[PDB]
This record gives sequence, C-alpha cells and structure tokens, in this order.
Amino acid sequence: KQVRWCAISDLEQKKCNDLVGSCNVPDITLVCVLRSSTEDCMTAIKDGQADAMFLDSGEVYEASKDPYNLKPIIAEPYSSNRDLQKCLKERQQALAKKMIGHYIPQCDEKGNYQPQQCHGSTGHCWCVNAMGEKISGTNTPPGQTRATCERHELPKCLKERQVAFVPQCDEKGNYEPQQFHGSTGYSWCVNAIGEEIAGTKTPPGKIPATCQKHDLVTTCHYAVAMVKKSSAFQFNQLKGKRSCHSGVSKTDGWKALVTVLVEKKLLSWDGPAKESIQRAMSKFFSVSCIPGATQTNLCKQCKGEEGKNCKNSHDEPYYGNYGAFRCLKEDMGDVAFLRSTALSDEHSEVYELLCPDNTRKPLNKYKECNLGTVPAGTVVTRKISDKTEDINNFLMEAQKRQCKLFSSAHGKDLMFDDSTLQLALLSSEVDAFLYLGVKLFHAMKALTGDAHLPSKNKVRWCTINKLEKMKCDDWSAVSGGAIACTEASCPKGCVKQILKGEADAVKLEVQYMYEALMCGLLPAVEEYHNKDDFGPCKTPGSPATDFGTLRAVALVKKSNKDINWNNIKGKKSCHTGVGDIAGWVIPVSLIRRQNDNSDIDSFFGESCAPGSDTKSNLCKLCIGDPKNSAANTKCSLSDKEAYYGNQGAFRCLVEKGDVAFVPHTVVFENTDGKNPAVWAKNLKSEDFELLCLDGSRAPVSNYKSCKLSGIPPPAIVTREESISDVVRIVANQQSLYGRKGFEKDMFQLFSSNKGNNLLFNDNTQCLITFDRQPKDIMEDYFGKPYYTTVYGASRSAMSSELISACTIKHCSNSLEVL
Repeated sequence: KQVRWCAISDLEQKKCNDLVGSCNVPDITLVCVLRSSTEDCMTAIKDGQADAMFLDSGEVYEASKDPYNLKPIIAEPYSSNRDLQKCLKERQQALAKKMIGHYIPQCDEKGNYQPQQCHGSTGHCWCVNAMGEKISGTNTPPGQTRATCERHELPKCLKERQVAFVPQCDEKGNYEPQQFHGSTGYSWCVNAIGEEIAGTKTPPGKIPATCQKHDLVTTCHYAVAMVKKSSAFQFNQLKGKRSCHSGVSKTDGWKALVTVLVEKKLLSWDGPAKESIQRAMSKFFSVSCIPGATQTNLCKQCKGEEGKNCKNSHDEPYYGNYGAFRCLKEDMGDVAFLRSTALSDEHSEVYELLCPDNTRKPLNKYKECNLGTVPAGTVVTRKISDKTEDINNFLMEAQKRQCKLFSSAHGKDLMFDDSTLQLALLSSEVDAFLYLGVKLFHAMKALTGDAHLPSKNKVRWCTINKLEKMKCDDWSAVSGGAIACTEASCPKGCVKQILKGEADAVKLEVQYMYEALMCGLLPAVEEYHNKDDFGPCKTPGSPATDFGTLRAVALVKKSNKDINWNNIKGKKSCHTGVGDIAGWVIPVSLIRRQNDNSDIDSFFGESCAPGSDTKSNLCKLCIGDPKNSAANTKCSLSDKEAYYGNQGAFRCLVEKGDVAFVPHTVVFENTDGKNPAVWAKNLKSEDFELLCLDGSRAPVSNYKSCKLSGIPPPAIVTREESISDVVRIVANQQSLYGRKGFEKDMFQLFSSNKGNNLLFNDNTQCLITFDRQPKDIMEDYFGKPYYTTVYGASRSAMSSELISACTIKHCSNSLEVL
C-alpha cells in the first residue's frame, strides 16, 4: 500500500516529490525519506525507516553484510545471445505500456522477429536480424523506398558447421565452451563467438582444461580515467597527482582504480589486514575529492558546504560521474575516475582518456582504454524482503505508465542511473554473490578484507540440516583439527558456500552434479555402494568393477507379452515420483530424444506419476490413501500416495499398470520371500522381465546389459585447488573411521545415532578417489550415455541463477556477429 524511497540528497528529494505528485500508481503510495548520504540511506533501510534505494554495483557486497544486511531485488536486464523468443517477450512488454504511438515489435507466427520492423506512428522502417538488432543504415523515412530486408537468422556456429574441423553447437546454435577435434583429438576452450582461448589447447591423452561457459552481452559500461589534453602525465605517473572520483564506494571511481594500481604495482600497499586502503590512497595521491573518504587530503578538493562537504550525496557538487567531470573541468583535479556514461562528444575536443598501458587515447576508444567493465546498479531492500512485492509492483506500474523515473530537470543520475532503460525483477534466490558472479564477488571479498586464509590441513564439510550438523560436530571433535563444519539449507547452498570460499567439500547426488560441474567444481571422491566386493575399500589399488551403481530399468510382467520398447506409447506406466532419476529423468529424457513430438503428458495413457497435474493423464489409477476418506491425497509427492517411491511404483505395476520405471533393486526387494505381507506375499522375480533398448526383453537379473542407462554414484565435490588435500584427508579419516578403520569404536563415518543417511548414505561401503580421465569432466563423471541422454552432451541443457553467476559476460558492440 505504501513504498518509502530513501533519497540521499536534496536534488534526489526534489525528483522524488515530483514523482510522488505526477506518477499515479493505483493502491501504492510513494513516500520520500531524506538522508544526507548513501550510508545513511542504507542504515535507514536496515532500521525499517525506508524500503528501497539504488546502489552502485561496487556497494552491493558491503551492503550484504553488517551493519546493513541488504539484498538486490530489481536490476536492469542485459541483452545476450541466450535470450529465447525475445520478440514475443518484447512485444508483450511494449503492449503492456499505457501509451499510444510507440514501437511495438512485430513478430511472425513462430515468434521470431520479422526481418522488417516499422514504427507505425512515424512510418519509419528498418531491417533487423534474429535478435532484433537494427541492420546499420536500413532506417528509411515514410515516402522513401524501403530497404529490402533479407533474413539474418543463421548463427555463426551452424555456418561453420557447414563448408565442412567441425565445431559442436548446442540446441540453439551457440558455441559449446569445450571443443573436440575429430581428426587430431585435441581439446580447447573457446570464446562466446568461437575464438580459441589461449593456453587451453591440450594434446590427446592429457586431461583437458576446464572450460567456462560464455555469454555475449551488449551495451557494456566501463570505468575510465579522463584527463585534459593539455596535461602531459601518463598512468604510471599518477602518484602525487590531484584526482577526482565519483565516490569512495563506487566501482567506476575507486575499486577498479585500486585493482589496476595493485596489478601494475603502482600502489605501495601491504594488505587489508595490515593497512587501510584509504591510507595507502592518501599516501599515493596529493589533494583529491573522493566523496565518502575518511582521509582529509582525500576530501580537500571537494566543493560541498559545511556539513555537506565530501558526503556521498549530490549535496557535494563533485559527487558522481558528472561530479567528477565537473571537478576535472574546474581544474580541481588532474584526472577524473568515472563511468563511460558521462562521456560525450562535446568533450572530445578538450578531454581524452588515460589508459593503464601508459598511453592516451580519445574518448570513443573507451572500449579499448578503461579500468574494467562496471555492472549495473540495483534496487536494494532488507534481506528479509518484507517489501519486495510492493516495490516491484510500484516500479513495474511506473514503467508501464511512462513516469519520469530515469530523467529529471533537477540533475543527472538522480534516484537511478540515467542510462537505465528498464528495471526487471530478480529471482528471490539472488543475493550479492549470485548477482556479482563468482569472480567479481571474490574480488570484492578480497578488497574488503574478508579473504579467507586457506588451510591445507583442515576440510570444512558442509551440512544441510541440524542432524548432519550434529554428526559433523561429532566427526570434528573426533577428527583432531582435520574436519570443521559449516551449515547450509540445501546442497545448492553448500555448492554456493564452496564457491564463496566458506566451505570446502560436500557430497552431492547426481541431480545436483550438473550445476556443480558447470561452475568448475570437481569430484574428489565417490561413494562405493557395492555391498559385495570389498577390496577397493580395504587395500586401495584393487580395481573396482561394479560401484554399486543403480541401473534404471523398465520392468514389466511376464503375463503381458506385448509391451516392448518400440511401442510404449499409449500404455499405462508407473513412476516413482517426479524428480527421481531412474523413475522419471531417464525415461522422459529417452522419450523426448526418440520421438520428436515431445509431449509426455499425452504420450502415455493413464500413467501414475506422483507429483504431476491432478487433472492430467499422469495422475490416474493412483489410489491415494484408501483408508483416509477425509482427504484427497492422490498423486502426492509423499508417502500419502500408495504408488509413490520404488515400492509404490512396483505396487502400481502389480495392480493396474503395464510397465514401471524403477532401479533394478525393487524386484528383488519386493519378491522372492523377502517381500512385505500386504500385497507382495506370493510374488516371484521370475514373473517379471526387463525391457531393453533394442525392443527385446530379458530376465530381471540382466540389469547390466538390459538397462535404460546407468546412474553415476554420489560425488564429494570441492574446488580444484583443494582436490589434492581433500582426497588425502578423506583417505586419512577413512583409515580411522571407515567401515574397516583403526578407531571405529569412537565414530563411524557411515552410520550415526544422530540419524540416518547423514553426510553420507548409510549403505555406502567407502569413498574412492576420483580418477580424472582425460576427457570432458561432464562426460567423465556422468558417463557418455547419461550425458548424451539427459543433458544432450551440452553445457546449455539447463540454466539457473548459479550457472549465470558462473558464466563469463563477453562484452560486445552488438550480437550482429551472429
């Protein structure tokens, strides 16, 4: 009902009151809370006095910590080569605007961009490629011969796949990060456009380099040092000069400059624990104006009045990008560190850029002469996110109603960056780490001083609940300083902690492994489930045969001698539940591969897959709690469904179905005497058979040959630098607390009184070292069958916030490179 915005200056407050008066959003009211600086507004948000503000990307990490504890919620989205159906999305977005006579993108039937676009209000038309980018020079006014627009829709990857070294592309025509030559057998990592990255080409037999996924984005902004052409100094002579900065906490005015000076060895500075950054900067520069600084000489050149001087606010006339430009223009400084947004063509006559390679270049060369890319700022609110919905509603409705959010006659960059075109909602999972990305997050963490000192003799194991925390505390109190414990809410959180330098290793099931292998983590050891062959456990060197791996199989009755694999379409099937690997992932993936129609909801007849739509075909013949007529628990994801799990899928197969998709272990578990005594009382394993991929059938005990696919074992993952330590520490702890260790009388790693299946599955025998084979790490862990079947041998089969945080953003002028 009410959204309070925190303004850091009087100009921001004037713009805020203007927006309060003019912008009318129904059911939401804008309130302007005035503070004197950015830190004061962050504190007011932390105290509940305000609801949201805009922060530079260099202020997000320090905002996610005490004494602020804020999180980004809304940010400006970038255009990339991963945008799917951009035309439909942008057309809906334009139609949702309360305005007449604006450009609504025209799309065809399939949802692609029409090669010719037209602004119906003005009559202008132009040509456009697959991503909606205007072909240069094709803008024609009304009454003039139009430019004949052809079809620029073929990605470079498939164009190089023709006329033929044959590269691998994903299902959307983008370059796969890893490239494998067929004739010579080499492996190398490539750019977002297919350019080979240096230092990655590895001959065969050698383990290939871990390739990182790349995305190509447009409209990038940079941090630049701007000088007057009348000056004569270079970059390595900045010491003793007078500088102007946009702000002490901004990337484009501080962080990037400090990083460059530390790299180029210009800044005599020990470290964050030994000396403050501001003190080294005060010793480096002469008099300067750096808003927010706490050293006197760093505020000497500022022009604010008493009480307003050197404050992180527009009350200081030298604050921000344009503030630093004004500080340089009035000869209060010799160089100005700001963003590429403040650059204009009216300045190229008097001003130029100061490149870190000790040369000077014009302004229009900022893409080749900068201190680094600067991500966009964010709207931040409290980490508890009590007002995120109202803030998002107000901002989206203000964008729909064309309110003057990103411009003002009072000044530049008030409230938001004036370069901002559109604000979109970020996923609630996004924090400072998931927003900045792994590399930038760790850079900010090292700059602030929170860089963890790695220990080569202690492993920080991550837990996912309190029972695992208690088991880990036992293991740590008995480990003798070799094991410590961190707490997370889910295995995804454990992977995030490992990527943040806060944890060291964690056991992941196969479903969590893809992302883990996509972010650079490697498997250190693997669980060994073979309850028979001991030897690869007691004397490390005995070659392992069967890892106890579960084999996904399609079980049918020997009564029904018509169900083959080449006709499964239409029959009633049984699944263990939506999400299970052998009970859903393998069969659905295989079906979507084989039959190109790709519609599982209509593929089968009345299958029972617990967790699907109650009204769809995938939730029939599911007897949900027969005794409980006081609730409808049909097709439930829990034990309240009689056909849930392996036992439930076998029940469905025995009672009403024709085929079931289960691991091979269910049959022997629910037949041959060892079975329960309610339904499986006189059932024999010879009364069933397995469907094979060749349309044939086999006895149940042939699960190693007549299998849908194999399931990889759960893998303990860690960073690459910690593999050598984690593996041997696991071996040392296993020689003491394993199934056949020295001191099992104190702690067993594979069982606990605190609970079952904590840290490791109780049925596990031991933890074998992962032998990294010289091929794709994805294909090495998953195995080529699982890789190709489920993820299509591609690194684009899935997408999430973590993978986006682990992707490199390859800046570009446009996506026109195709």
